[PDB]
Amino acid sequence: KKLILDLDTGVDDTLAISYALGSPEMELIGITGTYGNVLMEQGVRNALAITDLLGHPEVKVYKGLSHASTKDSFEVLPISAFIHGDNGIGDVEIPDSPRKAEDESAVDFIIDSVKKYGKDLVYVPTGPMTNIAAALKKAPEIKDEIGKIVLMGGALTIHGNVNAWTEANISQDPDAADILFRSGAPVTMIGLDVTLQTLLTYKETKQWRDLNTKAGKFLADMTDFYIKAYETTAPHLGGCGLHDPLAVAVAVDPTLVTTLPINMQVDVEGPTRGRTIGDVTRLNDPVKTMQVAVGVDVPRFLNEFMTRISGLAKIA
Amino acid sequence: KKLILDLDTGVDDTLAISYALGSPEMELIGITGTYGNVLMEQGVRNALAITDLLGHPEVKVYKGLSHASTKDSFEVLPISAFIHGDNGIGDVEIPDSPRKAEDESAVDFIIDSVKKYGKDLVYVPTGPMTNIAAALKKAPEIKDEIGKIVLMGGALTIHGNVNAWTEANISQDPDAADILFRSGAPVTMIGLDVTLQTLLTYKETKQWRDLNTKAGKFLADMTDFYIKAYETTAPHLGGCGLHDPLAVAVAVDPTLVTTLPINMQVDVEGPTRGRTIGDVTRLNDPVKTMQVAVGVDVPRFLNEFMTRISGLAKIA
Ligand SMILES: [Ca+2]
Ligand SMILES: [Ca+2]
Repeated sequence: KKLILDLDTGVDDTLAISYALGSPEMELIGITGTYGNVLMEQGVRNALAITDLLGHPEVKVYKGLSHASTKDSFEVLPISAFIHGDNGIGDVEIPDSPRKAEDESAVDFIIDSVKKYGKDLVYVPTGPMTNIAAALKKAPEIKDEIGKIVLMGGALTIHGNVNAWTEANISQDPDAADILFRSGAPVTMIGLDVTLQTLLTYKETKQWRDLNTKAGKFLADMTDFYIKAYETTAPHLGGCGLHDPLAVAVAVDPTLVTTLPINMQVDVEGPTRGRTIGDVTRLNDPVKTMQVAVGVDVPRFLNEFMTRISGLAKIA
Repeated sequence: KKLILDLDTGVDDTLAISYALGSPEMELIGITGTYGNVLMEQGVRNALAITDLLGHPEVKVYKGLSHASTKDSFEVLPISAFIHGDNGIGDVEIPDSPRKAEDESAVDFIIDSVKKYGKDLVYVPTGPMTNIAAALKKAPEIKDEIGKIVLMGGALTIHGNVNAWTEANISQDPDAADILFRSGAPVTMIGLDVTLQTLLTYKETKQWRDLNTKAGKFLADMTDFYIKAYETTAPHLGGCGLHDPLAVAVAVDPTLVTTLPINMQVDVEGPTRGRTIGDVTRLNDPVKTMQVAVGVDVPRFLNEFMTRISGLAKIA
């Protein structure tokens, strides 16, 4: 079984990389780069540099799209610059990788990877869906050929985090997210309804410091910036959410989550634009195209998370 | 076990009465009257007249509130006048009951009934929540004293029917619905996500005509107006939804539905005003105050529905 991450790297996005590389059930083929937490290019610089630091410079980083499906440009919002920092990695200084982005676009890498690995391929996007929307656009065959998609984004049964009805990764490109959900590809949405139950504090990051490694000190320094940002943006939690890693955890082990079979859409037109919600049209259709996560085994996920990442940090 | 309906009577609302009176597990104590499908008073005229027609003039009809929690007045919207008719009963001519509404308000009847029957009481509102909001307002003890509330209204995982995010009964008084959901009373929401899976066509109403009774001919004539309205307002279904009856069916037999334990709210302030949605604040609280219906045994419900109502129609 073989894994592609699609990342706006990104603090939680590197924790997804760390969980992936700490997990022996998947071979991480490549990291597709996208935008949001940080500018698209910055996403690639970080991906390369971090994959190197953890001891896996075989991870080939491809180059996705800079702006949204229906926008001309993109700037990083100052809110996301406060949370993930300016570099998008806390503000942790880390040497640039001398490796660089692959020649082909990430759009084509996905399409190619689908035709190579078929149902062994698992695509886990924890940034905007912009990339796989363009992939499904150019090559709609993907739907049936791909093994499974397992995204982080949206909020079904709960308030979003950007506004009352939309979540960040969906907010940045709703139209793309709609195309994906409607596509009929075997998607598993892991939204806020499950990720806001996840938590880690300095109790957990102090364990990474105890390993005394280049990687251990990095991940600790990084997520401590992320927690101190959360201390002001959401003091009602105490630490930080484990959003993007959980998507990867469910990709490897779908029993970590309890899903609700449901044909879905994303709202494009109304004043609820960017909301993840069931399509009424396909309610009575018994064949459910995707599944939204509603319950989660938080203590087992937190143990799986620390075991995998602390094991990887010991290796570098 | 003892039942109170809270009805904007109402085409589907009389089907709820019919299911209730056809069900031997509950004694229907009274029908609290409310507004929406038709003017509040008209709700009472119909309730009295219909309870008589089915062979149960012991059902005491009480008088709830005319307008919403936060409004001065109320008019019937022309959309609901098209669906349920002008009289609110198709346009089926039926003799007025010479019995009239009880002296006390329905607000007080509920509060009194809670203190009399305690945990044997089951309150099943398939109109606006306006009435039980005022009851919980005046007497908040109800929460813990009452057996269970089982409403019809809202839409959690799907588009509403008034707009993309709100359902009729919640739309008419959102602020009341919020008060109920937040109250912590043992509510079970049966919203569109489950009721739009229910269906009946002329195949089913022709069976009621075959019984040759006063009641059989009435219910057939009535729901055929309701289906011909649905033929224009929603030709994607073919017949009509069994919205309000299903709430009663789940009150008698909660195994007809698969619920999702979830602390809920109703949106009051935003441009999503009137939306039924989980409260994030109480997501990590393990104690779930109410449960939203997401799955349903449609063929068993449809059989239970016809068995009970055709049995009752044979009696008149
Ligand atoms: Ca992200
Ligand atoms: Ca009704």
